[PDB]
Amino acid sequence: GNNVVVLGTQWGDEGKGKIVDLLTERAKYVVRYQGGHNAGHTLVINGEKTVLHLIPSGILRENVTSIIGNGVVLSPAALMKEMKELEDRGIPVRERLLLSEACPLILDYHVALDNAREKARGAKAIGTTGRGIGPAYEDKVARRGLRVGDLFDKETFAEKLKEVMEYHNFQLVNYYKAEAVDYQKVLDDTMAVADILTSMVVDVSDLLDQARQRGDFVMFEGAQGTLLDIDHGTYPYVTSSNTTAGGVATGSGLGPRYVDYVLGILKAYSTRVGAGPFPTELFDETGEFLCKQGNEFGATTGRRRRTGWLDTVAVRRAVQLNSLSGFCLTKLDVLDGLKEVKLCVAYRMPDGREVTTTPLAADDWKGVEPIYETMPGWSESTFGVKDRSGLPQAALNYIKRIEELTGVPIDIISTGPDRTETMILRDPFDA
Amino acid sequence: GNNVVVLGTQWGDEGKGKIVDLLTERAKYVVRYQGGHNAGHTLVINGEKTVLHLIPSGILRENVTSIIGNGVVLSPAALMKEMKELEDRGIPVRERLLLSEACPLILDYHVALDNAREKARGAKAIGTTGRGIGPAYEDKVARRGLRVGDLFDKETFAEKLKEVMEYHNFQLVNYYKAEAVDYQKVLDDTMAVADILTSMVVDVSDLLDQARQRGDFVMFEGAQGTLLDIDHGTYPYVTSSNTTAGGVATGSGLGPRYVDYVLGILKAYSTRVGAGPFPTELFDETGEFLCKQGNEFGATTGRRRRTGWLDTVAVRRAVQLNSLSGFCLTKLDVLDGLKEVKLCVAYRMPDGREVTTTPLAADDWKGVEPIYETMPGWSESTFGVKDRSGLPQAALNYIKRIEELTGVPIDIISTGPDRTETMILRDPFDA
Ligand SMILES: O=c1[nH]cnc2c1ncn2[C@@H]1O[C@H](COP(=O)(O)O)[C@@H](O)[C@H]1O
Ligand SMILES: O=c1[nH]cnc2c1ncn2[C@@H]1O[C@H](COP(=O)(O)O)[C@@H](O)[C@H]1O
Ligand SMILES: O=CN(O)CC(=O)O
Ligand SMILES: O=CN(O)CC(=O)O
Ligand SMILES: [Mg+2]
Ligand SMILES: [Mg+2]
Repeated sequence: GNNVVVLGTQWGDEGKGKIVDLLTERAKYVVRYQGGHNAGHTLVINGEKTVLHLIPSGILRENVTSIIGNGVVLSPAALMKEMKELEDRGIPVRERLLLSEACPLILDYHVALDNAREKARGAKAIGTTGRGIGPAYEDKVARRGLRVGDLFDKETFAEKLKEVMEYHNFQLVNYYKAEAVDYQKVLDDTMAVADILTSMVVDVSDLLDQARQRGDFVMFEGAQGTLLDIDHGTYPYVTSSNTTAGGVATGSGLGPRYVDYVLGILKAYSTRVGAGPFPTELFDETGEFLCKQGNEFGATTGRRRRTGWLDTVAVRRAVQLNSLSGFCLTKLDVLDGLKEVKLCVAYRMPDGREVTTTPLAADDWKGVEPIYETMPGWSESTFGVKDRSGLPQAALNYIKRIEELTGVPIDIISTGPDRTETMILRDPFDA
Repeated sequence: GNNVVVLGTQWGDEGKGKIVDLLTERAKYVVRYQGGHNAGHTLVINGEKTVLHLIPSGILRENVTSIIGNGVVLSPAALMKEMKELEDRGIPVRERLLLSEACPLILDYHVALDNAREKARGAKAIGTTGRGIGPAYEDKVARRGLRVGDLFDKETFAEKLKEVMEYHNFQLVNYYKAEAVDYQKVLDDTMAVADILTSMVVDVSDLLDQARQRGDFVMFEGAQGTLLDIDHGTYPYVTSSNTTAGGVATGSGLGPRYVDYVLGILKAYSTRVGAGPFPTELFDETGEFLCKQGNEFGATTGRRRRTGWLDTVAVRRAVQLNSLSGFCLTKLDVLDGLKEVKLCVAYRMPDGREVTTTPLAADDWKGVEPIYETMPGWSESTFGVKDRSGLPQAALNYIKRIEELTGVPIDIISTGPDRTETMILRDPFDA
């Protein structure tokens, strides 16, 4: 279909960036609809690596107009930093990136608050990325936060900013007993980038409606993953935005009925960065192996990511919440050389019940235990394989089992970081 | 189609309650996906009036299971108050209402904060309903708010509540210099209703997935309206939730690809309660006439609603954002006896440009002027008319013009408050 959504079926870090970059070859637009610079998408072409955070993953393509939709919490500093870096590498960001005037703005005080709140939670800290995502959304929802459209009147913006920072500073100093963020510095740093940022502003929803009517191929790029959803995730150990497919329409302005295909990116095993329930977590040599082999460190914080087995119970919630059309299996090659491989097929509740559904809030995951189906591993190297026939039968089996367990076809398989180490069984734009 | 969404194409108060109640005759479920008790839906059967706020509008039907989805901010007090009232009138709420454990909880401190913030904004006050909606969402998004699922452990809930109220109380007393809300009272009032409330809890997304697979008729009932959207509305003069169709999936957990029909409720003229831009606002005798004839006072606050002409520019944004399938024209009879009737067809921007698109944030609506198309009125009474032929040609024309201007068919026309004073040209469940 024309409008293809690419999102994380687990807890983020499933490999969305690589897949957006890969599939945008025929796209006219790529849209970010939620999150901020907490995301960290890694693209690799001919061995050249690009790590994006706030900038959409279709930026390496001349033919694609990259869009940062209204759902996105925008940090002017993060933007300017990424733009320069990309520009210095020959990518003309200004020329191919558009942005929504509806996007809430992430300023330094948001990082202060984010830092204060995590400190205040002590050992019950969420393990957020320390980018001010949470506080930006709070301000958005309270209806006091600053948006891109406010920068269009530098005079009133200054006034509005003084008010908000006056607000937050009282709390930072008097309640949290932390350093106050200086108004002037924020005003100075922000006014130094306003013209560039305001030049990329576009009416994204109106633009998307027109593209829909023309039949342009559009790609919506998700940040984070399903179980980190603000509503449906393992609350409060979640991100502040709806990472699920409903955030596409709320975060871009495209009508919900215009989603033609939702591709769920599914990593061959599971990972989590930050605190939160995680049934299939592995603390043994296998967990270590998965981390080392999959180079599991957050592209944004460098934090070591918790590893474990693929969880079909959790993934089934993802199928459900997102109305998945197909999956893209990623990092399968990381499983090379394992004697056996395990898929969680059900949960053993603390009361003794065996369930195939997931708890909602973090608390309700307390003593939940994973029930597995152990399958044979494979010694053959799957790395960079571009065709199924190059996959060993054990590997093909693992694939089929995941499909059976979920009822959703694995349409694409990624065998390495590079754009080409991939096999597309079915193209979402053709489906 | 099986899953029909009913929402407000304007600024809320378009007549959604009556339409949900009307169309649920064949429905298995009715779901609220956003808002709280700020909404005020009025049902009228055989002259008997029911005003709902938090309870879904399919509650007068034995065959329909009413659902309050996760997107909804839930006030235990509001619930218990409505339940009793309905129960006393022979409607067994407990038996036909289910609710999400994901729903954030609205407690007294949220109303305190809501009151404090509006006072603090002085004359720039949003004109919120004073129900704590905003603060509940802030807490949700910050990841510190209490949800229905927390009530499942009365011990830890008490602890969690002490923390949050400790948090908010510091600000209420030290920053706002307002009365502190007592922890014990909140704990007492909440613990007095926990068993009833926890008894209605269900896994709504899992339930909705199963209904989808069976082919059950589902109705999603929207609160507020499009231009009050937290993202796309006339920010900051908006409500804190996405009132647009994308909130259906985020607020219920149903996959976005499962919306089969979106019915936009469109009132024959416009109204707004609370502050905010409003191009076609009428401050003349005609505005008065519209208020009196349409009994325009908020079903929740009793506040007089600002009136004006139907705005096709604004309504076109609604079409776009929600992927409208058809409209339901409401209160047409309120226009009876007008010499002439006006439809805004474009905007005259402050710089001189004539535009057919709407500004985003409130500020950008500053000196925008409405450009009209004046059509003949009608002296004939349209009240209670159940068939087109009973409509005068002028009235039929007004209808057709709205369709031409928007490109969306008016599938249902309401001619009075009663469930029957309606003509269904096309049924969303059949479409
Ligand atoms: O893009 C990401 N990938 C994976 N986990 C993430 C990502 N962004 C945030 N998280 C996790 O989401 C939670 C909240 O972080 P926040 O998004 O900084 O507020 C923490 O568990 C983070 O580690
Ligand atoms: O259900 C409603 N109908 C119409 N306007 C509403 C409704 N709920 C809230 N508003 C308006 O939305 C804005 C914010 O109010 P809040 O929803 O109390 O936070 C104010 O303009 C309210 O008057
Ligand atoms: O790619 C994003 N990361 O995994 C988030 C982090 O580093 O915390
Ligand atoms: O039906 C809801 N109202 O119009 C809101 C209010 O009374 O303010
Ligand atoms: Mg990442
Ligand atoms: Mg109402």
